[PDB]
Amino acid sequence: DATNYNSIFANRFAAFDELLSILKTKFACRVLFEETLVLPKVGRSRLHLCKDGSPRVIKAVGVQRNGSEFVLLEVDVSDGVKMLSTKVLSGVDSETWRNDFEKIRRGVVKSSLNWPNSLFDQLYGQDGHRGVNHPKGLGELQVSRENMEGWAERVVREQFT
Repeated sequence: DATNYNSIFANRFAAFDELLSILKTKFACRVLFEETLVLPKVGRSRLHLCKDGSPRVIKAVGVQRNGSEFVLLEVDVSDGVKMLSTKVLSGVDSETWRNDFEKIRRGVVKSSLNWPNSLFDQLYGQDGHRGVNHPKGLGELQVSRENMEGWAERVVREQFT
């Protein structure tokens, strides 16, 4: 399914969407697009589904800040499976994003719900993507406004490499 299911799966991305709000208000970010897509079936394993039988999804967000663009990727782990980092993609070609994103979604499922980093390297270079760790205890016990802003800082910061 290539349909954008943003609003219907928004409950699963409560924290992540609060992060988007903070980037907009305190870190001069503009959101270019938000899309929430179903993960594809690959073989007979069932990681593309949640524990409850519903589709497991992935959210992509295009962001502009300080004259540069990046794309955030966030994998739905609402059923309590091991949380993935938030991917920050840079130098993303939007003219091929539709097809590339499709490869990425398949790579996530194929990698047993992990980022397909060899694919990311091929697509954007080793320096074209990085992971950002979620705030501690995200999913169990609410996260403070302080740590939410910290999360935002970690997303937009500059890397050594």
